[PDB]
This record gives sequence, structure tokens and C-alpha cells, in this order.
Amino acid sequence: MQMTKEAREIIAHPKGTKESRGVISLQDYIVEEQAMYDWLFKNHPIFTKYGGKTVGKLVVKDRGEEWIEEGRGNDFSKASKRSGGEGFSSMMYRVARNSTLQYPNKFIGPEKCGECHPAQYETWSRSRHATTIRFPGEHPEVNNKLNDPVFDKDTASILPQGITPDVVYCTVGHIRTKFGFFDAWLLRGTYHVEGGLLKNGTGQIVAGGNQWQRTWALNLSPEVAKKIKKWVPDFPVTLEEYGDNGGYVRGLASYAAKYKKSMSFQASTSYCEVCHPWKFDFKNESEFYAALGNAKELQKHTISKGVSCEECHGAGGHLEGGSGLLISNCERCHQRFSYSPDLMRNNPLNAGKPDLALSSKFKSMGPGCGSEGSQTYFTAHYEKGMRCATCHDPHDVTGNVTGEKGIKGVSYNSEQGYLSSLYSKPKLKKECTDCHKEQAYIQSKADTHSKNSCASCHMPFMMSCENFYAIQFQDQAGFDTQRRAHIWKIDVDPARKSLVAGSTSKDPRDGKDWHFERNEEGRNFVDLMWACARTTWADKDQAEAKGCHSPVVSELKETLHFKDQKQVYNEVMGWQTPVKDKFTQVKVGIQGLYSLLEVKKLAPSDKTRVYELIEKAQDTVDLIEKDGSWGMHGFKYTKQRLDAAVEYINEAQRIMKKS
Amino acid sequence: MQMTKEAREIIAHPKGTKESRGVISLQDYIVEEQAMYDWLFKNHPIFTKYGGKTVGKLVVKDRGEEWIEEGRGNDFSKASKRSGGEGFSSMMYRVARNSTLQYPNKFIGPEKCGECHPAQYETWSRSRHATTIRFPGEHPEVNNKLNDPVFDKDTASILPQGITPDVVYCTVGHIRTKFGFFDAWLLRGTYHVEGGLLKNGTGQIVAGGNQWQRTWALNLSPEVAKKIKKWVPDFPVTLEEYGDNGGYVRGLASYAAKYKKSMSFQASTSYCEVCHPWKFDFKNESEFYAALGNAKELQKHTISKGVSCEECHGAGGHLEGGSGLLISNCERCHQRFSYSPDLMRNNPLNAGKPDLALSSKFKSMGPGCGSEGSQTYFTAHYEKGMRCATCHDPHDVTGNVTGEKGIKGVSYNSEQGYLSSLYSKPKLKKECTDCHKEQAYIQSKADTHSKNSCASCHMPFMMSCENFYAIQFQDQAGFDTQRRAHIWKIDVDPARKSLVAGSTSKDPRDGKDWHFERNEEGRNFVDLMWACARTTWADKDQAEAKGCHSPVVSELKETLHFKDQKQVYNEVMGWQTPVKDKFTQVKVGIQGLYSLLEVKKLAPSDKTRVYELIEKAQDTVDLIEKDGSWGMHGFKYTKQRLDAAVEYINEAQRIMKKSL
Amino acid sequence: MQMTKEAREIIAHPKGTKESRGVISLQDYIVEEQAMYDWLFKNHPIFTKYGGKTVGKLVVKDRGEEWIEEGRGNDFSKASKRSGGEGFSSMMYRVARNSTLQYPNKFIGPEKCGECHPAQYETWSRSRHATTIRFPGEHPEVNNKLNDPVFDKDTASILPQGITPDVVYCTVGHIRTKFGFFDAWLLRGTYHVEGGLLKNGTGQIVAGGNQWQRTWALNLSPEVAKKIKKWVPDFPVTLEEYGDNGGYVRGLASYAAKYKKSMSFQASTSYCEVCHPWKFDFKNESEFYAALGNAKELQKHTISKGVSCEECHGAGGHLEGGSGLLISNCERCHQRFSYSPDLMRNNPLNAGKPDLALSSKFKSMGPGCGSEGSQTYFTAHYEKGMRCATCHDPHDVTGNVTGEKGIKGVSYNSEQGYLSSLYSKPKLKKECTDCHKEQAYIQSKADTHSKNSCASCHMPFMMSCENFYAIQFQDQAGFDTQRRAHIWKIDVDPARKSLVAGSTSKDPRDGKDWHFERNEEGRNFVDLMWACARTTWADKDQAEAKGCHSPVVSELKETLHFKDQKQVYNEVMGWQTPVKDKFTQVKVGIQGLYSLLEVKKLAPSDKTRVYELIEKAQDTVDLIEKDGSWGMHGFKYTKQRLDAAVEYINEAQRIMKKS
Ligand code: HEM
Ligand SMILES: [Cu+]
Ligand SMILES: [Cu+]
Ligand SMILES: [Cu+]
Repeated sequence: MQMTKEAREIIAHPKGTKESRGVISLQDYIVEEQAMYDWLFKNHPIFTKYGGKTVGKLVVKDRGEEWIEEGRGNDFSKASKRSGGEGFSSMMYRVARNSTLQYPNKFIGPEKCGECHPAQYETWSRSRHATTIRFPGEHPEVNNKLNDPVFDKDTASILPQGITPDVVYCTVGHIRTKFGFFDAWLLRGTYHVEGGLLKNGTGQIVAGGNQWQRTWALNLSPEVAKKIKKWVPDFPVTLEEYGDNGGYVRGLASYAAKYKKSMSFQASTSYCEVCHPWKFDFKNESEFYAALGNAKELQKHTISKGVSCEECHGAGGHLEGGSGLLISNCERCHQRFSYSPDLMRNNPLNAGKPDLALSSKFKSMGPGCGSEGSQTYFTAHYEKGMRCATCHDPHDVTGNVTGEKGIKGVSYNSEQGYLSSLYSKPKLKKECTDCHKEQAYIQSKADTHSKNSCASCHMPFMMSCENFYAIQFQDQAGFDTQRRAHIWKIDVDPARKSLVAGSTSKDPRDGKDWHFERNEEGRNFVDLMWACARTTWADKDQAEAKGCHSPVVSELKETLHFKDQKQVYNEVMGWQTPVKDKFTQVKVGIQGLYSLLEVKKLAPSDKTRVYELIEKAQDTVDLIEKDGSWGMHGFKYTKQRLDAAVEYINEAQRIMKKS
Repeated sequence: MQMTKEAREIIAHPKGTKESRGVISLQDYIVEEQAMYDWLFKNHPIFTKYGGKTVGKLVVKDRGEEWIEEGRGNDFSKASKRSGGEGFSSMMYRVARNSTLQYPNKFIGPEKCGECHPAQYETWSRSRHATTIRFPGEHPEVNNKLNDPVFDKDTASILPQGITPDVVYCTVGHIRTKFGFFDAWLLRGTYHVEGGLLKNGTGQIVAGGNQWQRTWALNLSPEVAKKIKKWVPDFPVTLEEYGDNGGYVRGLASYAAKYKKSMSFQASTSYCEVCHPWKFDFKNESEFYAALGNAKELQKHTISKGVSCEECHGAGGHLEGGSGLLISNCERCHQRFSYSPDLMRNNPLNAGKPDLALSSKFKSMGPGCGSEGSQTYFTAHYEKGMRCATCHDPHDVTGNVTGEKGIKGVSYNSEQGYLSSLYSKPKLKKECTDCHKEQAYIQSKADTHSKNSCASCHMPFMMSCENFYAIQFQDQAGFDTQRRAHIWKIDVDPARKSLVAGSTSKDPRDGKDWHFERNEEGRNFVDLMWACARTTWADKDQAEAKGCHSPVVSELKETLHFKDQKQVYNEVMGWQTPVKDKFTQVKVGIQGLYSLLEVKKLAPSDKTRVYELIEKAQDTVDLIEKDGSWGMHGFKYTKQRLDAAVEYINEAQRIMKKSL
Repeated sequence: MQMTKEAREIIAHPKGTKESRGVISLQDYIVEEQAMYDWLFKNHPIFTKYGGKTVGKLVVKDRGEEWIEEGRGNDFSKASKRSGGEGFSSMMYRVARNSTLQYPNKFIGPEKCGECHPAQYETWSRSRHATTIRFPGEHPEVNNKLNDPVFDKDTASILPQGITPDVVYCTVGHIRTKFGFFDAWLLRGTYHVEGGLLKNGTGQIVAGGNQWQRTWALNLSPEVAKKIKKWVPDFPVTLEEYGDNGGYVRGLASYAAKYKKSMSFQASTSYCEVCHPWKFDFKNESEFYAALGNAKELQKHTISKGVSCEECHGAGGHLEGGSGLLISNCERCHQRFSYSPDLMRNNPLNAGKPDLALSSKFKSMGPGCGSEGSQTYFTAHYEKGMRCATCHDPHDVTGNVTGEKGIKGVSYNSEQGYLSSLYSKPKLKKECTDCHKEQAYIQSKADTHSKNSCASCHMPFMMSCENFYAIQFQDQAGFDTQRRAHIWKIDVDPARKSLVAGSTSKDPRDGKDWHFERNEEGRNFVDLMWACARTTWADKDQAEAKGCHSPVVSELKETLHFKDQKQVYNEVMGWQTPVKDKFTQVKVGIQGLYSLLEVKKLAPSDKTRVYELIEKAQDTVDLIEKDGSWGMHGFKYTKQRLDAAVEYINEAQRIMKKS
């Protein structure tokens, strides 16, 4: 057992700044983790109780790999002029302030910020930022039964087999999408126990079957899976067909682990403390390591859980003795840059500019949760100065969502506010209609999609939280679809996809180097299958609008179930072709007449009329060009205006003739 | 004599973070005040020279009550899941950085920021932020006569009877609204001395008669009071009629005190250092306590006065050795939340969300000064991400206001720029017209209110700075009206009021738990009485527009003096009803015609014409809908466009008729 | 040799705050410099090897003069109530954080910020902020030949006579405009050496001939000069006619010096560290003074060069052990206020308000480079809350600019991206057309200037980077024109000038107290000569649009070469006068028809028609009024459109006739 080679090379020859400059920087964080892994190798029960034997190999994954190697950081580093191409690049995972390995820290806890800022405490406290980290006893949404089935009695409990609350420090997550756990040794829970209990050192440690997944447990029954299989012939139906991604019961999937084959061995320090953090109140590291291995002692000494005030604003915020106030830009946890060699090779003028080949973290073939920032970085919105806080309230990030009263589960409790909810409804400072007036105007007119939100087409749930690759069939715009894309640009095309395999991929399902495609303007885009026909169980708008056009969840008539991108493109063109044809005629007419007002004299009263008509026709052209949807924001009204405008041009042309 | 019970409990069982974490938090600030109060109980003249005897009882009011109990902080705390409902909530009064009890501090003074930032120093220095704290010798606007009448010889001086400059550390405030003072022991001036001078230990300490009020001393003469009384029969005229709120001479009211009945005993450290601060340059606390009681010594060692650069930006700003730069969001001094159990009770959807039952500090029955933030918090503006500095320049907060040459006073001096002025004109980055273009366009059409500013209707002076409850008659939108409401939304209703009494109120004027009402969108709103017919002497726009529709100050004909809200509402309906009616006709016509074009056959040029007409009508409807005032921004223009649009629709119907 | 009197006075009676308060402030910076000047008076080669003898007088200029006296700080101070009118005002030059005289510092260098922020590193690293300070060996754009001619073999090399790379700490600047150098003793390069080499202490120190200038070396050949001479009689053609401003070869001018007459003696600490900084990693001031005089040692210990992350964001940024995160408002280096007594005197409503009499730094008769801030301060834009970061990306400040392949040069290499480029194209978040919609609409119509940017008219290159006063003829809008004015408001007048001499000026070219004029709204403005007819070689838009109307560089026909402002004004009237005529005609008509409508009875159909026509004409009027250019944004569309509105009025009249 040892740390990753990358970590060991840095430990052997470190070039941090803590000792030389008195300022901590990337390499210092890599170095400081050595003692934690030494401790775990001697003290974790996998070794003390199970003799280092597991069903599946242990694969150590420390900061050396996560904070340096992920997102092809080493390839990015080589493509950069920084440090002569010999440097390191932390693409996805890193902290801005001290890690949980430094004691003492200056955290005072959110309740103390709340004494003076009760208003923000209240909104923050009813958000998933506040409860992403929770202890046993803090799950009223499952009546505090972490080991009983949540929904149907043949589906999974939140905790895996053999894992009981007394050896769990915390759960991570929510009913919203999924849960994970950390054991009392603060080791990421990538395993379960068969034929025994971790608590007693009995049975066997088995890789995988460690991650509770709401959609698989609740929505994705074998019956639903058979329905998908009619359309997608290789969709897995039985548990065994979920393979390495699955496990022993539906709802508990293998994550950072392949069922019975391999499992990551990872401290919270290496990864999870970047985005689902906690802080302890210990005065020094001796106190910390003494408690390490007892959940109750660690819980009692926990001064901050989850994404609290001070995770965003800094320890002690602006207070005297604190570490200095920050205003988060969200990129610690919501950015997730991933360098793509394929995007780099699109243009020779990219030489020395590898930032132009950044994409987003992908979980196998889907863009990963927490990648909204790397998505928005290649949008017109980001170019125009817009950031997360432009649109989002940074405190009330969950909104007034509630549980599902029609769900009859063995443990599920629908009455616990947002904790019971399958959805998110973040509080917004800006709606699309605030900035896009012409689009709002046309889309407000009574028509096919006028009831739907702008976000319903423009912000599909493309993102994978669970890395449930066994159900990722991305050309069918499903089925591992749990977070919302922040791309906005919709591409209208019969074939071009948003998501593409890397050129290193040797099998269409191996998931190698997937990335977002870039359009002609160098921007990310949403293809029409995602925009119109995606299948998801995370999207409240979709569920309130008859499942949109998904062959799996649509309640529309079968001819409006969109089964491939070309079909969707055909529907779009049914509206766009007639709009563009009339649009062109009108503009052709407007020039036909403007120019021909030099080659003819008219009775002043006819001249007035011709001017008047083409001026009104020009108003319609401008509105439609500015709208830019070519009828997709409202065919009926767009056609009404274009019909009028061609009448104007014909009336004017009739007049010009009589001369 | 002792500190409040709330402070003593926290001192007895403190749960701050200074010792356990090395970070100062709320409870540490409560604890640190113990020494100051012990000192005051032994060393203040009230005790050393007057035997602790005062006319009216002494009421200690330290941070334990001000920073913990105010705004029903304890009820908010019990309504919250935070700390199992057993925590504390500082609703209004707290600091962000060290208080004036820490020595040494890192303040260098605004003149030092000004060495490198001369431009911002200049604009800041000509603002009331810069001069809210002043020493004797810094009042040219009264020819430095703090003890002679400011205006008429029968009205008040700035300092009350028995209080002389040499025992005053500072004055607080301006001619703008009011003044207060702090004695050389840094105790808040809630008293005067009858038959003697404080400096000689003679006479008697008497509660109240301590706050100079411009509006009472200048504008609210017995003559004006009598005029008001014809409308409002209970309105006080004689000095005796102002009761506990008054005192011994028109212009000096009792504030944080009741004349001869009670007076707050309060160090500057408990309350005033939050919003009207100063900082001293002492190396340690021994030096500070040694200077205490000596105005000249304290003044000499004052390194920052009032809302200086570093009060906003932190002590030493971004400089090496400083405390770290801050950009103020203004909530230290301009927010003032107050929790309203009635707003919780009346909306059951707010259960477990005490933040949605937040209101503003009320001074009796009017929202307090410095509550703009708690007001804006419940507006569309704040919801769209707008904050104070969206609209406001943070430095030039007073603007180019001047005195009134027409005022002849015993001491008043009109030539001192903003210091002489009765008004405020903060420099703005954004005007209403920058974001509300349709409203601006219609409003620019010459009519009844074309010379009104947008803020004249939308931002009435509803706020009470002085807590002059004796003249607060909120249903008549007067008469203690010194600061500008930041609410904007105008409600259109015959009876519904912006301001209402709490359910604890047992008498229409007892002033218990008054608060803002919330509309169907969960927002604050301005009722039509405030928007149209309010009475104030702090609103220059109103003074320059014939006093608007106030029965008391309107110069308009008597038929345009609005005596109550139903009368205003009926005037509004007279404009909105015709507009709304015609708007509805035009909108139905447009849609009806569009629908009929889908089936009824017309010659090409008729179809052309019908389309053309309904598109023109649609332009008009879109404009008027987007404006959303239904004629209140420009009645004749609005109805004219709609009358023209009605003509377009009728011609279009004429064409449809021919076919049949 | 000694420090300036202003410095010595402060040193004698210091009222800083470091000792009393523990906080560094302005006067502390002045005092701290004393050791450096003592050291230079004893150790610089000028004294140790040349015996204090120079061709031209040594003029010491320290922080005492730069940070205190510049911009008429003492007059501003006296005009202010601050400190009784007896204090100091640092108008242009000061730092926010420790100077380069304090050791150790907390800088970790931009490559360490880049480890975690690879994206911002990439865009920042290809900007002139990043390379404004460079060491010998880092000039691929002249093939690293600092002593060979850049362009033609009879024009200048970057380094002057007798100055070799081995005794130069760094160069300042780029091909873009100009270069400068610092010797190994960190003295500002205001001299060269005739008859020997500085490294051997041979030859004589000669004042001036020290600043390499791109425009003089490349563009302003004797032929071009002759051409300008035909329009401007006094224009210098021969090297000798450039006088004190010139030197011994075309391309190397005298700056902070007069050729063979005077040269400033200035440490980097007094001035250049404000805006073109660097930082050393020295652990104390002893290590620093020990390396002084050795270019290689200093270079080896340089941890930050130029305007790096930490110069804007503070040393160590937000990192633990750092000095605390900043977000720069750019005023350290781009503001440059200069108090103008003339502006104060010429408006007695500004009495007691010297801030309102602030102008910008002028380099002789042109506004200085890095005065964008003091310029925008008196604009509508600043008043509305706009700041540098409203329009600009703060990282990607240079943009995708490239060299010129057509240039023949002895050393010039045109293939090093932005390093080879003569232009700047800063990345913007907002374009003029984002906020100014009506102007954008009119300007989009195919017409005379429709291909041109808004910035082309509104932001001419008025600013002097080089103080090349020998070619400054401002009434002719030329010819020392290297940076872009940030004023936007164009004044339309036959004679009023943006740039005027101070009342202390005696000769029209003595360059005394020049300043911007203020218009009737208290704002800076651009006169029509600058807007339309200016001569520059720094403006890419101008170069891509036939040199605009410069008599010197225009490729237009000769009737479109504008020689004076009166001629420009007249061309503007050619357009605005017909537009305002028709405009007024329409307003009169609308008002007339409207007044008649209440006393006139019309058939329902006739009335419909008159309202409608009036209403169309009103829309046109509103658009033209909103545009506010009266044809300057597109004469053809504007005039055509007003003509039609006249027709609407005329048709309305024909219907009103039936009364
Ligand atoms: C889309 C590009 C442009 C934008 C957004 C823009 C914007 C503006 C604005 C906002 C004004 C002020 C109008 C007022 O006072 O109400 C203006 C005036 C002016 N612009 Fe432009 N402009 C553009 C292009 C141009 C061009 C190409 C030229 C010259 C060829 C030009 C020359 C002027 C002049 C001379 C004025 C002064 C008008 C007067 O005061 O009479 N502009 N422009
Ligand atoms: Cu996730
Ligand atoms: Cu007040
Ligand atoms: Cu320059």
C-alpha cells in the first residue's frame, strides 16, 4: 500500500511556497497529505480487522492524482508556456484556503455568522448547500431509517449492506439525486460488507454497491427499463446486466468502484473536502488523529458541515481575528475544467493557448455535475460579463421545493420540505425574459410551447451526477440525467451532437475522453435531441409539461415521441423553412422597392403608401431577425407577422405597377 | 445601578469565540462592555456631583439589550431552527470589526486616505457622512452659537438648558433634521440641567428636553399646528400638549427619554458607535479611561469622526499593517430589521421561515431612519439584485444642497453649503428613467405631473428620524416625516394602509409593534395617501411642486387637497377606469380580428389594411401594458393613444363588415 | 548629490503612520527611500567609474517629487480644506501595498497562481501586462538582438550606444509603442555611453538618446516628415530639427532627459515600481543590496515581473499566509489625475471643490498614456457607474494581435504573436452596440462609414506615450498619437479644442500646463479634428479604413483630406443641416395637424388615417431624436427616413384639405 506515484514524486521533490515564502500553494497541499495516508494504511479496519483482504482490488487515489492529474492537467501543463511546459495544472480539484489537515483553524461555524446575519442564515439554512453533509439522525425524509428500503421494499436503503450508522461519520447528498457515506475513519465509502458488519469486523469487504441512487431506486424499475429496451435494444433490465456499475440490489450502484472488482481507497482530504466539506474544532492534529476512527467524537467536534458561510466567505469572514472576507466566484466547486486534446487539434492557431481547448469534466459519457462553470466559460453570457451571481442568489440556492405525496415508500417521508424533494428551484435575480425582450414577446403569444419556461428547451438536464454509465445512451438524450446544462445556445442540425467521444476511444461505450463539441463560434451548444426529446426524472418543468417528447416519459401521442435527432430536426424545419422563405421574400421585396424609388416618379399619395408599407414590413423583418428563432418561439404569431408583411410588399408592388 | 439582565446573563455564561477560536463574535462584544459601565456608575457627574438623583428615572440600556433584544430578536431566535431556537439574533445593531473599546486600533484617519485618494476625499468630505459627528467650534451654520436660539427667539438652541460646549464631547446630526449631544464622559445626552450648569454640578439633572428638532423649531409653529388641528382634532398645539415627548421650549424634544419621567443611561459604546461612530488614537485602554471626562483631551485624541473612509472600508483599508479592506453593503447602519410576529402569524406559508416575517425598525408608528435596507429587502428591486450602490454613489451622498436665504434666525446662517441645508440630494448612478423607459416616455408627455420627478410619487418621506410620536398620524400621512421611503411599489386601494399597528396594540395611538404590511406579492408598498397627500418639510420636490396634495402644505386649490385615502383612490379610478376600459376593448379587438382573418375572405388591399391597423393598435397596447400605470404617468397622452387605437380597430371592423 | 527638497522636508518632519499606528501610509513611502539614494550616490557607475561627470546635468527625481509634487499636488492641497490646506496630495503616482524596498515580501509569482488558475494564467500571459518587464533573452520579436537596428539599418536598436545586455536588468515596453531600460543598479535608463561601454566604465555618460520609439523608427521616415512639413511648416525633418527631444539616430529619443543637456537620476523605486513593477524573492534588504549591480543575480531572484496577478490581486492573493485578496480598480496605473488651476479659476461654481478642476496627466501638449481613468472620471459613462471592468476583461487586455509580414527590418521578427504587433485589441465584455441600440441600428445601414467601428470616431488616439513633443501639433490632431482616448463625447464646433494650453503658457509650443477643456455639462469632449481627421500609426481601424481623413496617411481622394477643424465642421453641417431641416419640418407638421384636429371634423375613415400618419411620423421623430447624431451615424437612412415622414405629414395635409 502506498500513495500515488504522482504524489510521491512531488513529496520527493516539492516546490511549494509555505516554507520559502510563508504562503501555502498547490504543491504544499499535496505534501501535507502524507501523514493521513500513512495513518490510514496502519489503522483503517480494511487492514486492522480484514487483513487487507477485499473482494476487488484497492486503488489509492490521493491529491497527487485528483488535484494534479485530473482533467489531463499534465497534458495541459505540457501545452502551456508556463514554467517552460514543465509545471503542474490543477484543472478541477483544489482549495483556496487551508485544508482540513491544518489545526487549529479559524472557523466559528454558520450559527455564529447567523447571530448577526439572521436573514441570510435563514435562506442559506433551507438549501442543499447547508445539508449536503449530514450525520445519522438528520434524515427525517426517510424517517431516520438509513438501512431500510427508501421506496419499494425490493429496492435499496441509503446505506449499503453491512454498514450501520454507528460506523458512519456522515452521509453526503440528498433524495434529490443520490447519497454517499464516509466511514468513521473518514474514508470515502466505496465498499459494502457481505455476510457480516463493519462494526464487528465480520464478513468480507466487497467493492462497490456503495452509492444510493434515487432515480434507479424510484423511477427506473425493470418495467420502465423494458420499455426503454424497445427503443434502445441493449438497455440493461436485470441486475446482472448493470454489470460492474450495479450491485446486489436496485438503488445501490457502484461508484468510484466496480462491483466486486475494484474500489478507490480515498480519504475525505483528497477530494471530497474540496466541494462537500466539513471543518473540525481541534486545537492541533494530535487531537484530530485521536478522534479519527470514532464517528461520535468527530461529529461532536464538527464546527462546520457542508457548504456553510465560511466555506464561501472564509473562516471568521470579516471578523477581527478571522482569515479575511471572501466573496466566492463558485469555481472551487462548480467549474470542473477538463483539458481536451481533441479540441486543441481543431486549429493550428491554438498553439500555446490550451485554455481554448478546455471542456468540462465528464462522468463517462455525460458532462459531470458541478461543471456549470466550465460550461458557461464557453458561452456568450460569460463573454458578456455574466457570472453565477448575475443570475443566482448565492444563499437561497434550493428554493421552495417539496416532497411527493403520491410516493408510497417503506421509509420515504414526503413532508420534510426541500429534504423530501426530487427537484431544485434556485432563487434567481434575473430571468431570461429580463434581457431577451423580443424572444419573450413572441413566446408570450398563445401557441404550442408558450406555457413552457425558456429553460425548458435551453437548459436540459444533460449532466450526470451518478456516473451511471450503464444507462448512458447519449444519442438518445438519456438516461443518466440529473443536473442542468448551462450552455443555452441551441444548435439546429440533423446530426451534430453536443457530446462526443474522444479520439482515444476504442469502443463507443468505453467512455474515453468525452467532451463538449464546439460550434463555429467556439461555443458549447445543446443539440436538438437534448433540447426537445431528453429523458430525465430531475426536471420539474418537463414533468409538468407531459414529459416533453421523450419516448420513455412523454404522455403525448406517440407521433410526438421523438426517437432520433433527424426527426426533431424535421419538426424544427417544418416551422423554420416557411418562416425563412417568407422572411427572405419580404427583404427581397423591400430592396426591390427602395431601389425602384429612383427609377420612377409616383403621385405623392402613392409614394407615401409605398414608403409606409415597406417601413412597416421592415419593422417585421427587424423583430424576426432580432428574435432569431425563425418561428421556434411561436410559429403562429411569427407567421401572422410575416403574412402581413408579404401583403404589405404585394400592396406596394401593385401600386408601383400602375405607374 | 447595574447593566441590563440580558448583558449580565451573557457575561455570566458567555458563548463567544474570542477565547475558544481567536475570532471575535457577537457575544464577545456584549461581554467587553462591563468595564465601561462600572466606570460610568462610579465616575459620571450624575453620581459624583448629583448623588445619583435625577428628575425622572435612569434606565440603563447597554449592548445586551440594544444588540440582542431589539427588533424582537429573541422571538426571531425562538422562531428559527438555528441553535435549536435557543440562540441570539442581532436584528439592528452590531458592528463588523472592533468596537471603540479595543485599544490600540489601526485607524489612520480619513485625511490619510485622502493623501492618496484626493478625489474621493473631496466628495465624501462635503457629505453628512463626514460631518454627522462634530466638536464645538465646527458649527458655522449657527455662527457657533450652540446655546442661542437657532431660529425664532422663542424657539430652542441646539444644546439644552445647562449644557455648555466645554462639557460636550460632540454633537450628532445637522440642521437637516435634528441634533443630539454626547457629554465629556461619552454618555448619550438624554437630559438637561434645570437651575444650574452641568459643569458646576449645580441645578438638577432633568430627563428629556434633549434633542433639537429642526422641523419643530422652524416649520411647526403654533399657527401651523392650529391649521393642522382643523383636519386632525387631536393634534397638539401648546407645549403642554406635546406631553412626555416635549420639554421646556419648542424645538428641544425628549428623545430616548420622557420629559421629567425617564431617561436612558447609555454609553456611546452601546449604540451610537454602530452608526455615528468615532475612533480614538490611544495606545491602550488606560490612556482612554484617563482622558474620559475631559472633552478637550478626547477631542485632541480623535483620529476618526463620523462615517469616515475606514468605517466603510476598514481600519487602514488595504494598506500594509491595516485590518483588511472592506467594501460596505451599508447594512451596518441602513438596514435595521425588526421581526414582526404578526407577519408570521398572518401568512401560514411563512411557517419556519422567520426571515419572511421581517419588517423595519419603527420609531413608534413610523418606520425609522436608517431602515432603507430592511425596506428594499422586500421589493422587486432587491429581488432583481439591486443594492444601495446600484443606484447610489457611496461618497457623494448629500450632493449640492444649500441653505435658505429667506430664513431670518437668531443664530441660523444660510451661507454654509450643505451644512445650512434642510434637504438631501444624494448623487445617483442610476435614475428611474434609465431602467423604466416606457414610463419615462409617457411621463415626458406634458400633462398634470410632467414636472414631477419619479421619486415624488414613488418615494414619499414616510420615515421618522426623531420619533416625534406626538405628531404621528399615519392614516393622514403625517407629520413626523424626515426620511425617504425605499419601497417604490404603489398600492391602489381605498382603505389598505402601508403602516399598521401590531395585534398587541390596545389603543390606536399606543404605538405597539407597528410594521409594514405585505401585499399579495410579499412586498412592501406605498398606499395612496403617502404617495399623493403626505405632509412633510424634508422633501424639496414637494416644496417645489406646490406642496403636492397635502391639506397642510398644498398651495393648490382646496379641491386638490386630499383629506383621506378613499378620496385619493377615487381620483385615481377616474383616470385608470377609462384607460383600462378602452385598453380592454382594443386588446379584444386585436385578437378578435386576428382570428377572423383566418376565415373571412378579403380583397388583397383590405387584408393589407386590416393587418396594418391591428399592428398599429398592438404597438399602442404594448406600450400601455409595459408602462403599467393605466394613465397615472400621463392621462391625456395615454387616453389619446388609446382613442386613436380604438379608431384603428373600428376602421378594421368596417372593412370586415363589407364582406359580412 | 542629494534627494529632492520635498523629500528632505518630509524626512525632516515626517507625519507618516508606520511608527505611530503600525500602518504604512504616503509619507512613510517617501522616508523609506533614503537608503536607496544614499547607496546609488556611492555605488552607481556614474560615480564609481565616471567620477560623477555626465554630458548634461544630473537631476535627481525621487518619490518626494513624483509622488507628492506631480499633477500640481501642492496647489490641489492648498485649494482643499483637507488638513487646513497644509497637507499633501498624491495625484498620479503611489502604491497600495508594500514597495519594492521591503523584504521579505509575500509574492509567490504568477506561475503559482497559474497552478490553480490555469485559465486566467493563459489569457493574462499573452497580454502586455505580462511582458511589460522583460529580461535580455526574452525578445524573440527582434531575434534577441537588442543592439542591432530593429527596422531599417539606419534607424535605432532597442538599447542605446554603449549599453549592453549584460548590464541591463530589464527592458520596459514592447514594439507596440516604445522601449526603455533599467541598468544593473536599477537606475532608470536616461542615458547612453559615447566612446566606450558602460560595463568597462569607458567613454562618457551622455544624457538622452535613451528611448526607442517604434513610430519614429518605422513610420516617420524623412519622406513622411517632408510630407507633413507641406501642411505644418515647423515640422521637423532632419535629426537636428528634433533638437533636445532627439538624439544621435532616428528611433532613439530623449525621454526624462534632454539630449546632452539634462537627464533624470531616478531609481526604479521612485516611479517605475508604481506601474511597471517587479518583485524580488530576497529574504531581507541585505541580500537585496548585495545583488544590486549584478543583472544576472537580480534576474535570478525576480519572483514577479510586470503587471502580474499579485500586482492587481495582492501578494499571495487569498492564500493562507498571504496579504489579503484585492480586486484592482486600475487607478494605480491608469488614472493619472492632474489638477488644473485654469479649470478652477474658469468656473467659480467649483470653488471649494478642487476635485472638479481635475484634468489628466499631460505629456507636454498631449494627454498622457495611462490616463484613461482621469479621462473617464469626467464622462457620462463614469457618472452612470461604469468603470474599466464594465467594458474590459482584466486578463485578456491585449487580444489576438499579430505582426506585420510586409515590414523589412534588420532584426524585426513578425511571427511572435502580440510581441510583434503594432496594435492592441483588448477583450471586451460590452460593445457600444450592446447599450446604444438606436445608434447601432442606424449605423448598421450600408452607407459611408457603416464598415467602421463606433470607437473609430468616438475614441481617437489622442494620447502621448512617448512625450515626443517635437512632433506634437495638437490643433492638427497629430502626430504623437499612441494611446486611445476614453472620452466618447464628440463636440461639434468649428473652433473649440479638446486640448488647450495653460494660462501660464507664453509660446504656443512651450507645453505649459496643458489640460482638457470641459463642455457645458462639465465633461471632457473630443473635437472634430481628432474625431475625423487625426493622424496616427497606432490605430488599426484607421489603417483598415484608408487612413480616415488624415492629410498625412489618408488614401482617400484629396477632397476628403481635412486640414483644419473648420473644414471638418462644414462637412458635418453638410449632413446635419438637411437632417435637422427635415426633422423640424416634421415636428412642425405634427404639432400643426394636432392643433387643427380639435377644431376640425373628419369622416371616421379620414380621421383614422390622419392619426395613423401623425403616429408613424412620431415614431421616426423619436428614433432620430434618440439617435442624437442628426445623420452622422448614417445620412442616407436618416434622410430617406425623414423624407418619408414628411410624405406622411403631406398625405395627412391632403386629407385635412377635404374640410
Ligand atoms: C454603432 C456605432 C456607434 C455608436 C454606438 C455611437 C454612439 C453615439 C452616441 C451615444 C452619441 C451621442 C448622441 C447624443 O448626443 O444624443 C453619438 C454622437 C455622435 N457620434 Fe456616434 N456612435 C457610433 C458610430 C459613430 C461613427 C462611425 C461616427 C463618425 C463617422 C460617429 C460620430 C458621432 C458624432 C459626430 C456625434 C455627435 C453628434 C452631435 O452632437 O451632433 N459615431 N454617437
Ligand atoms: Cu453530482
Ligand atoms: Cu434619524
Ligand atoms: Cu506610455
